[PDB]
Amino acid sequence: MQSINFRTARGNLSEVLNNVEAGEEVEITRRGREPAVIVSKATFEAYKKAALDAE
Repeated sequence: MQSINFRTARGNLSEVLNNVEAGEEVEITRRGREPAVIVSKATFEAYKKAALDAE
């Protein structure tokens, strides 16, 4: 699941990364605070990398 509150993220990070590796983009939302996204490093490094232009 790609939406997970703060309490559900830390309370279960073990499973959280397991499914990230697998690899879901998991979103860690907090009460009043901006939303986050935990995605596998391997993958974001590629999102980031494609960011290329114009070479």
